Amino acid sequence: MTEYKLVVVGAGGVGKSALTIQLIQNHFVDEYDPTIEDSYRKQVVIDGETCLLDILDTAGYMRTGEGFLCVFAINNTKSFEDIHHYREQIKRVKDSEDVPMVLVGNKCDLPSRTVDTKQAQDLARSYGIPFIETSAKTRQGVDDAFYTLVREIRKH
Ligand SMILES: Nc1nc2c(ncn2[C@@H]2O[C@H](COP(=O)(O)OP(=O)(O)O)[C@@H](O)[C@H]2O)c(=O)[nH]1
Ligand SMILES: [Ca+2]
Ligand code: NA
Repeated sequence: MTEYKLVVVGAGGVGKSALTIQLIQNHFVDEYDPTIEDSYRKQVVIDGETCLLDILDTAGYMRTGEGFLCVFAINNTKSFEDIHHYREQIKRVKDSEDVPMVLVGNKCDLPSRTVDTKQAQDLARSYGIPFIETSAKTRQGVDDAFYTLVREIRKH
């Protein structure tokens, strides 16, 4: 089956690990060593196509990434501001302005939202990529986030 090399990036504490573990292990991790950077495998069916996801969970194989999740936390304006810095890195590492990518706004279950949906959507539109609100806690949008990225790779 087709192997998709996915990579999760973003500021520290946005939920990169929590999203990866929730997708794969199907549980919400209370805490994850911020210094652990490793890849995790996951067999999955997307639109009737079975495939293996090789998900590199980065910590603050990178270059071989076929698709990237740019994650920020909706209760963290700084992490949202950091997004551009991460997208530009991916552009340079892949030597391409058109890399498969999705903007993820995590922790959408928290009431202390400081980054509006409209604000995040506009940024996604400026990048020409999909935007997806997620919660590693409740599982909202988690599958959709990774699956949409696979779909973006298929287009490319
Ligand atoms: N409420 C809430 N907390 C989250 C969510 N995702 C991650 N966290 C918390 O944020 C902290 C750091 O998450 P982590 O996965 O390590 O983010 P990372 O540093 O980018 O890998 C942990 O204490 C998690 O419990 C979420 O969707 N909702
Ligand atoms: Ca982590
Ligand atoms: Na790293």
